[PDB]
Amino acid sequence: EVETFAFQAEIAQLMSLIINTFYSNKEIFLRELISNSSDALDKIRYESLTDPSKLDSGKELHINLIPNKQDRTLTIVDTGIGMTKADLINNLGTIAKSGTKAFMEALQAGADISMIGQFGVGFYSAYLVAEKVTVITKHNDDEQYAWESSAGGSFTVRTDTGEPMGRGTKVILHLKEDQTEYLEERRIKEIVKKHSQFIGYPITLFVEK
Ligand SMILES: Cc1ccc(F)cc1C(N)=O
Repeated sequence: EVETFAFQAEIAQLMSLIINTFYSNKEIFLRELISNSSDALDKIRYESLTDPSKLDSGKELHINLIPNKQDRTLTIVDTGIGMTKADLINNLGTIAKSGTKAFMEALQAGADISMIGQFGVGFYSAYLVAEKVTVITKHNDDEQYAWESSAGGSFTVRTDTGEPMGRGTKVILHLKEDQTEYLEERRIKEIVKKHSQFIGYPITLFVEK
């Protein structure tokens, strides 16, 4: 059972701008997704300070980067607070409408796309490198869900019957054919060292056979 939703017009406009604007510095998508994972990990950590049972779904707080050249996917996994179904539908827990408005004004006022994270909509930078994004998520207060979009104005939400996650979020980037450099170990290592060297959670880059 799959539900299909329209993006709000402003979010569709943001995604088309990200997809259609010529901009070579695409690597910042990974910084933005790792920063989102760090924010989600901070949230479950804070909740656990006064209620340790919040970590019954998993005590480890970490970020995994999983490249798969056979599937042409880069997956960013975190054990953060996750997202409810309502969060997913509401632009993946962001204030994306007002964030997009602030971002697009900054662009005609001298800012550039690499600054997207300052406006709370860094998730959508995934579409710099991905033709399709799948988000698997599990929040303590809801069931496991799969969000997915290939842009084009719509996204889907369904209950996820896949591998149980415990708690957190998995962002699966189905990479564009010409963006496979982001599956190479040395390229991922370089980006993490350049942009994410001070993230306060272990970032583990998985290797492939
Ligand atoms: C350069 C760029 C790419 C994508 C985007 F969404 C915005 C911009 C910008 N800085 O105007």
